[PDB]
Amino acid sequence: SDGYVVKETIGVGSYSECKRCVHKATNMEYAVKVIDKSKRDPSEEIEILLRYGQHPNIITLKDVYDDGKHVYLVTELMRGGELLDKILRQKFFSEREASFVLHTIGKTVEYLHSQGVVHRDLKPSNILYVDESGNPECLRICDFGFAKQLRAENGLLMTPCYKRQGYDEGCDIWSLGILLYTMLAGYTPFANGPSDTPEEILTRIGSGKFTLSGGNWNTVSETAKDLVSKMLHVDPHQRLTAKQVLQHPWVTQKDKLPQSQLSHQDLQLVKGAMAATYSALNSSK
Amino acid sequence: DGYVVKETIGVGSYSECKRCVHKATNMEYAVKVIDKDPSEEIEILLRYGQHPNIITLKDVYDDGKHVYLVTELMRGGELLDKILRQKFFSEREASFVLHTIGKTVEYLHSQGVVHRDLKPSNILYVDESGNPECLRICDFGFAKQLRAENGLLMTPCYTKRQGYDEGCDIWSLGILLYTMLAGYTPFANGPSDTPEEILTRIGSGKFTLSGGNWNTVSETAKDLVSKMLHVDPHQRLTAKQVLQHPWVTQKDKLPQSQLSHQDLQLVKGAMAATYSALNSS
Ligand SMILES: [Cl-]
Ligand code: NA
Ligand code: NA
Ligand code: NA
Repeated sequence: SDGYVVKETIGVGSYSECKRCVHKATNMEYAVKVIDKSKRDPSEEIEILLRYGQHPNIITLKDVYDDGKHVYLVTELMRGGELLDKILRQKFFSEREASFVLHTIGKTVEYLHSQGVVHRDLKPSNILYVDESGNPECLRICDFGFAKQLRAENGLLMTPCYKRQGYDEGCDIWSLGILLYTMLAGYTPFANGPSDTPEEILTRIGSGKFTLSGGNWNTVSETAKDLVSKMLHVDPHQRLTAKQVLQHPWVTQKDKLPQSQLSHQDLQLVKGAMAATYSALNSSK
Repeated sequence: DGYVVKETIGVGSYSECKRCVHKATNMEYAVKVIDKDPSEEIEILLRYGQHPNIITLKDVYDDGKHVYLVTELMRGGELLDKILRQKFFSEREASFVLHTIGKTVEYLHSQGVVHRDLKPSNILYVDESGNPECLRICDFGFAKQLRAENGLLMTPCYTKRQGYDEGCDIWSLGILLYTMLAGYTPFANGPSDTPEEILTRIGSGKFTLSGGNWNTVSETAKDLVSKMLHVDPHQRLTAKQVLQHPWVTQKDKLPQSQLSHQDLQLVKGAMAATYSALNSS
């Protein structure tokens, strides 16, 4: 407030608005998440970011303010925009580059799960690039407002080390699964565009069925299909763990992966179908 | 100063503990005065200090020269004072002590924390009742949190030095167990034992589990002690395995007769000499 000048708005949720701000002292660009305390308690979000925000692929918390009415999360500015914008447009993209994306993200989720943290909102729009390079190491997971830290009755933090978290972890993997599905197919598994109704989408999701043939799937590697189908398994307690995903041949034997560009559908269609899919899911939640 | 400092309770080669009284609420606390890096100690206490059996951190001050750790006052004094004197004590009560402590260690280990200084004088009672739930683990100045190269906290699960370090925590539990059962320490006879006598005994990996009192101690307790004190550190039990031992899980089968013990000052003296020998090495 006294040390940042607020610029344009980047995005905006029902409890918070993210905007671009500039540090006065050093004149460097950052992002501030402005949260209305009198509507939400970001308490767990702030703790998680302070504790695990040092992980290279988790957005970094750089300053926290609480003038009383609002809470201000200052973080690194994601200049590279969202994942999908990148991989569906500017950037050369084959199974090889996709495996790196999954590996970077899946590795960060595996770390989080091991610490007893579930994200619960791993939609593609929450995965951003810190810069315009499109390099895997530049990926950041960016919105921990639904994230939950596993706790004992008396508040004690706990690790899976020491059925709701197995259900919650499965949700993080399912999200990874549809992102994977999209990167490979160039379309989303349960929606055809932004105008799909919750009815169409939830029926498809409920059936536990999705296409792994036709279109790109006709040239996509058999082991990628194997992996996607185990990440998207209908019974949440039968999906792979993050660890098992990282141990899949599609992730570990990258030199065997095809290196030809992947076909994809219009970017606005794909992001639209993706938003409709998570809107449908929030509905039944 | 929101506290008024009273008498001194104890000392340490890097600290001095005294009883103080909170001014605002007029309640009694304990302050540890440290001569300035309690950094890793403070982090651990803030993070895990909510565990019922870990001392609770209530306030932290740093005027520059000294650091002030305000914690709960341990009115029950040290473990051994209690169980060797002013408390009825059989294998049943011993199993409760191990269970309370071993449970708190198992939690710590799972979080990537090793204590490294689990001597009986670091285990206190919050009050004079001698109840198990009143046990507190109290000094984390050697404790170490498992971390990645980039500072990331890590648990043993995600992730040979920690298996070695955990084995040291279990070994300490083992000699405490040994003492509660035998009424004397396994590697020293009194406060006058030399580091050479003690380390030779420890090094041999041998100790008495027969004759004398041992003839009336339960077989399963002997079995457990011998696996906690195993000479090869990577062959001792994990904390988890200790809590899964029949001596800990089938308490209704334990004997309930008072345990023989030696003079209290002799035992605490031999215990101090034992850890003094170990710090030396
Ligand atoms: Cl694509
Ligand atoms: Na980071
Ligand atoms: Na979809
Ligand atoms: Na506590």
